[PDB]
Amino acid sequence: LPNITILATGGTINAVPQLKDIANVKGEQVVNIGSQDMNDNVWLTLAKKINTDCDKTDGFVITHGTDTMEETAYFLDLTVKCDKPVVMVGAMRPSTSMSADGPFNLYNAVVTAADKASANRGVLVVMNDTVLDGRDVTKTNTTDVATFKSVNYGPLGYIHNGKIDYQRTPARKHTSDTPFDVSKLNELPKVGIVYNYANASDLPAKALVDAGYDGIVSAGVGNGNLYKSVFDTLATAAKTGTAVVRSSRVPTGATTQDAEVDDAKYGFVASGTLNPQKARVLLQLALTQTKDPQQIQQIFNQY
Amino acid sequence: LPNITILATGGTIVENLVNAVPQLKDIANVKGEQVVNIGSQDMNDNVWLTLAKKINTDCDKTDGFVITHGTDTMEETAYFLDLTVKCDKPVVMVGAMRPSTSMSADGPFNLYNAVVTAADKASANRGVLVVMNDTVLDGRDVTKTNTTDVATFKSVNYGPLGYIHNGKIDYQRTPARKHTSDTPFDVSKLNELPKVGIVYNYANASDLPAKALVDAGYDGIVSAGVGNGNLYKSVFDTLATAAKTGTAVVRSSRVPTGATTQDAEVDDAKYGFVASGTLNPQKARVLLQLALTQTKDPQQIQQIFNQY
Amino acid sequence: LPNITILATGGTNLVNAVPQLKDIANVKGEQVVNIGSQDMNDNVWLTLAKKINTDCDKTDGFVITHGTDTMEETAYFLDLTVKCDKPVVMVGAMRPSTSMSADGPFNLYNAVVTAADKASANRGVLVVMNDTVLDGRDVTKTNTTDVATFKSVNYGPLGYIHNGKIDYQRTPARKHTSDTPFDVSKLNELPKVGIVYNYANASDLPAKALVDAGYDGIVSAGVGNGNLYKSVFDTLATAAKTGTAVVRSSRVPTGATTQDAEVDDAKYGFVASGTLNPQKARVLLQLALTQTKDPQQIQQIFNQY
Amino acid sequence: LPNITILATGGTILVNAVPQLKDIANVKGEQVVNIGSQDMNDNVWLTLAKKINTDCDKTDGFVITHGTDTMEETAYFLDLTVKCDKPVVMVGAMRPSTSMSADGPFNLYNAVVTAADKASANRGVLVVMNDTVLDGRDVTKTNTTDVATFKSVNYGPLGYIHNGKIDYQRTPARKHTSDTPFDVSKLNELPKVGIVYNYANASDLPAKALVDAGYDGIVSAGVGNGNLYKSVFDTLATAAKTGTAVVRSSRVPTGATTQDAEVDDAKYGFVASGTLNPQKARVLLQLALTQTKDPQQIQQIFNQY
Ligand SMILES: N[C@@H](CCC(=O)O)C(=O)O
Ligand SMILES: N[C@@H](CCC(=O)O)C(=O)O
Ligand SMILES: N[C@@H](CCC(=O)O)C(=O)O
Ligand SMILES: N[C@@H](CCC(=O)O)C(=O)O
Repeated sequence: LPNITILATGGTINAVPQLKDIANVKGEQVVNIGSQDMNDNVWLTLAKKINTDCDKTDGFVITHGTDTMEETAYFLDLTVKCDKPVVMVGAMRPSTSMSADGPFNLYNAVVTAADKASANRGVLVVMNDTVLDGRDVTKTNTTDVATFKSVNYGPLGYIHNGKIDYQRTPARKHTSDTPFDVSKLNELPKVGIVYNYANASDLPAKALVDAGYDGIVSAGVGNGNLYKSVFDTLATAAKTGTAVVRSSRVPTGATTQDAEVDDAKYGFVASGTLNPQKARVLLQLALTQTKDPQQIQQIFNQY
Repeated sequence: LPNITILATGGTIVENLVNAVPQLKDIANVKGEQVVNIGSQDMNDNVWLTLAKKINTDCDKTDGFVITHGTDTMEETAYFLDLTVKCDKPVVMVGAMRPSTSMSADGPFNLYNAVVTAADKASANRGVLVVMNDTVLDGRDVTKTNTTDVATFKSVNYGPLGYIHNGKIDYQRTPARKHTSDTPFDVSKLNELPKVGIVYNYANASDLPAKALVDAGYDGIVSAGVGNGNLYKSVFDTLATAAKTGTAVVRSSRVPTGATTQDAEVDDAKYGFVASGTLNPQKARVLLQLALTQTKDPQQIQQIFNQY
Repeated sequence: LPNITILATGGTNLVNAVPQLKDIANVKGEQVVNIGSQDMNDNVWLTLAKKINTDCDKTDGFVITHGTDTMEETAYFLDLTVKCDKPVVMVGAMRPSTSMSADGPFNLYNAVVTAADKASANRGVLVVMNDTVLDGRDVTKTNTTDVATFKSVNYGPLGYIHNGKIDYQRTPARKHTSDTPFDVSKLNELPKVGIVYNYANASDLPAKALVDAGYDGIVSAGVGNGNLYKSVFDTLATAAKTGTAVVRSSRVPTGATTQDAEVDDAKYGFVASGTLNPQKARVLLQLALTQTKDPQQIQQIFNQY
Repeated sequence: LPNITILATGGTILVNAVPQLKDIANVKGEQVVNIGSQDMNDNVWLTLAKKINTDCDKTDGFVITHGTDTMEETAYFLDLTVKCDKPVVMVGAMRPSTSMSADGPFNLYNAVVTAADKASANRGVLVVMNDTVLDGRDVTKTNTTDVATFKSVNYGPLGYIHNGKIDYQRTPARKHTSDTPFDVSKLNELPKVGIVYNYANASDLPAKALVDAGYDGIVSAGVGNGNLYKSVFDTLATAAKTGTAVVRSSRVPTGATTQDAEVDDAKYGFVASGTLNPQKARVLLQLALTQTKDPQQIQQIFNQY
């Protein structure tokens, strides 16, 4: 039986004795927080722990709150150098509720971490019998157990009776193929997100610029478009060296280059299919390597 | 043939407009007028107030309205009009996802189908509508789901009202939430709306955006929460102060479908917060701005978020 | 607390298994039949409709426990034939009751919540699955294994359930229950209606077999917008002019089979199914054929119910 | 500029109609057949595969124009039988070419973009619709009328087209094209494979008619996870004991028909289709039956292709 390590971070999730049939499980509590309070320190702790302990185990399961699981998963997807299975899991219903989903979710997460075919696919999220890549995976519904979906490119595999039929793998570079190495970092660059909508205030953008943030992600309208006062603030900030990534509040589809915004004129980067919170993760890691907008665009084209 | 007015606001898609789609002559007598000409990314309160007053004043001059609009904020304008318009004739918004000069431009047929919808007497009394990709969507639930797809507009929580086939609608649904002439919102004498901003939640979220809106004395803040309207700790701290110091706080969600419910992780009664239900952040802003024309009381604003 | 009757049919003492039911209703259960829903049949339908119609004034609402494979068919049949306008809610489970994170317990709880809600009345027969209230006409099984499989794929759900409360935002506009003319109170059998599939190189032999057997009706699971393979079109065009009702439906999982597209139904004596998928179109055609054999009247029925 | 061949088969969809084609490729066309895809058939399939295989070295890529109704079937057939590793892209239109906002022109443009992109080579036969690149195996028509109808409903698209560029992020893992054992170079006919539908009260007459005609194979559009109405099960179990190949697929539009569920396939000699829907399972079963009649070897083929 493979050796699988469970790293607990919190969320609503031996209670699952069927685990004994598929792995030798050992658990460590890393932190114990609601994922709404997830932060850079937890990310840095987790990446360092997995990278340090990679040769001690045959794979990892991280138990985590569902609210920001999609952000942690992408961060680990870029910063983990262990190419053994690394699987995130949570639960949409409390462990004491009727038809609690956590027990099966955990079993399936361990199935995935124990499958040697899971290796080399990047950091995964396993939820509702489905194996999802950490890049595209997002919470689509506030309450449904089936909430996690890879909304642009689809899942990697489906789990039936403890087996995975894998039909896909992510093409974008991940894990040991990225340049991001947080082994010596105790902090990450400051990156904030501003929302666009009718009559949008420029005060949020201005507050982040006044505080000297390293980067700002715009949750734009449509294809990453900006309310004019937000555009003005971010254009000024980019000329003073703030990195600016245009993403979109729209829940599927890319924010493209060569659409309505002249990104080369303003020094802006287009996020592609990365939603605002995922775009933040990649921007904060890009800013550990470069402040140059063309190099940041290349990073957003490859990772 | 019904009289249909086109009110143009901007976006990809009025004798220029009418003449591009001569088939409109088969289904309506079309007239209309350019109200403003802006990209919808720059849509604002002044345009909303102009449009609502124009529709309400002109209601008896026509049998129905089509508003041509940019797609990026169509869903916001639609909900504003759905709450403020007192004309119960068909009011239909329409845009285009591809430029009118592009191969397989969607504008022409979208406009045709919008006039079909505005010309159908069965469209009356269903609130303000969005007609896109052969589908009739209610102004409350309709949202842009995809950055580029022609099929982007969906009613992601409760579904469409009707589908259009060969110029006919089969209506199977109508919105239960009160709209148009059944709301108390009356903007006929307003030149400005209450100031409502939106803040995003994510890992390590800054409190600076929320603090900036409190410092400026905003009437309201809508939170684009994580999951079921949950707040990053530092944003919670700021919004807790806001709600006790004269700024209404609505918890919505960045998550694209499903309700932000009462009786979940946040004790809204203790903080003086309101839960948005299925209204996404930008839609929640629309109703909060209109609620604040009537009341500053959080229990009354919650009642408004449970009825409209 | 409302009185709720659970009518068991099969699929995957319930106050003991789900003790929380005691907090929301007074439940009594009766076993009507015990079958896998892959074996659902006209006789079970007729028994259920008569039982609900007879028992309507003895309870405040019904939950029917049912296999998920044909729940969408039974639900529509009941939606057309039940004359009780008290809540009638069907429920199943996609995971075995002994499996990890079994869905049946909470599904049944939510079904009783829905049947106990006065707001559920007058909405027709419902399906409650995965925290969602779905109308019996549009509701369909979209996925072979997912707990979230049941969706109203054309017009969407009526309401969502959170903490035992429903926020209803929609009701079906099509006539149902006490607003239909269908009355099965005296019937022990239904008109014979079969389904044939269309695909590249499709055999005409299935269609021919049902005509040779004297079926009252045939539903076509057409390609695209209810289109028919040439040899199937030949068989059904003859059948429609020689005493067999023919409904064009679609194997395509969403959208209508429309009037006024490629197939001129008026001229062939065919009926277009609209959004009804083949198995749902069969339900309405069997019930239409209890009233009329006229293609124009059957089309009107497919336009109203 | 690449040389691209358009092979026309019929459906709603010339460098004259879409002059922007001249910017991206040197296009030449040939009419192979001119039929509505509802009438698609084995003879057209054999003609197309042998034409692409014969003509592979004369061009840099192929676009096949086809009706939308059975495009998903032709695409998978070609995906299994084409040995040309150059781009092979199928395309259609959901609106007539003379209608307002006709989608054919841009669809054709994007199909040629895809066929011209060297990164399209080695992905198997593709469908390009609504600015999306779809693999031939998973692609299906999900809506009767929507221009956005074509989706890869289980595993998602391979890439998206923006301003004439493709961002490819996925590729099919199942073996296709020059990696399959199927070779139709010398066939003038395909094994006879029919499809029967399951529903409540299903007739066994369709299944019996196909067995009486000596069909090589029968695909079942099962309920739920490939389940069978009792009388259909009985007919197909009898047929499989006399050598008829039997594939269990599902009428349910997404998800696998799995091994190890309610049906003991090994005991009956049945094959589970996995994610292949009934019409797709027919394609693979017809081609499997050119190699083997053995149920275990047919199952292995359904596990690999
Ligand atoms: N807000 C909680 C929700 C419960 C959970 O998903 O575990 C969290 O994300 O931690
Ligand atoms: N940003 C533009 C896009 C073009 C359009 O949708 O009309 C707008 O929303 O106006
Ligand atoms: N074939 C079974 C599946 C199990 C169940 O859903 O109860 C049925 O539909 O009855
Ligand atoms: N029945 C026609 C529909 C029109 C089209 O898709 O071209 C066909 O599939 O050929």
